[PDB]
Amino acid sequence: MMKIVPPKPFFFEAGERAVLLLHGFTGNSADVRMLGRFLESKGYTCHAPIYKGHGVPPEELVHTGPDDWWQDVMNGYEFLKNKGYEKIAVAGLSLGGVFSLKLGYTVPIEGIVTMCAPMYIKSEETSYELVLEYAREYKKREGKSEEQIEQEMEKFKQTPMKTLKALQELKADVRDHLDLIYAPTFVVQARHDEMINPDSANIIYNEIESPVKQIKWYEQSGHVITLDQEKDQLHEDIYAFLESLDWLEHH
Repeated sequence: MMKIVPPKPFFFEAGERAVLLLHGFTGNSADVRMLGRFLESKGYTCHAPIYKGHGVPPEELVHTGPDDWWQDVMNGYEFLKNKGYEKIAVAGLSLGGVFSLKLGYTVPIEGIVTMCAPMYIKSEETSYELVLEYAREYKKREGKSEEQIEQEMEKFKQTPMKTLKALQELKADVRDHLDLIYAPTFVVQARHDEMINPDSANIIYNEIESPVKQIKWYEQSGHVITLDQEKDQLHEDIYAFLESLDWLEHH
């Protein structure tokens, strides 16, 4: 057995334009680091928080939920503010996508990128499976026997996972609020998404009130689009998106 080293946030100082980067459920800042590195090379400052309960034992994760994770997201926004960045765009993977939309109708936001954010029901069973997968993998890495993983997996299944329905509640609430969003928005969806109902992206695209909005479909990617094989195209598209936004204080 072995302690597992938890993941850290990152802050890539470059220029006067700022982007908050938000990761997926059970993931961490690694989900968005390559995009961070790319945007930094184009002169964009980048902060990526970690949600509470993430990158730690699965028993610790199910003591957390979106009220906690929302607090890390808001803390990330405030972090860039306090370092002096006035205009902040936001870009999120999946769950990070949902928090980016939520940020859209809560605080001043230059632009939103939502990557494969769920809005329907496939999310509910695959979030459960994802949690089991993280758990087995974390248990393995810490070097536990198969029989001890099987024991601790059965116990994990039979103990409260209320975070899974809190997630569904977040999803519904953000969705019920989509028509409050006016900020320019880029919807990004993987065609062959086995984690969410991908029509979710039509939902987001259609129901926001943003005058400026775009949707792109990615035909060769799975759910985790930032780490899949079309990511370099995604880098470009997100960059072009940010370059098309305002970023200037008007008289």
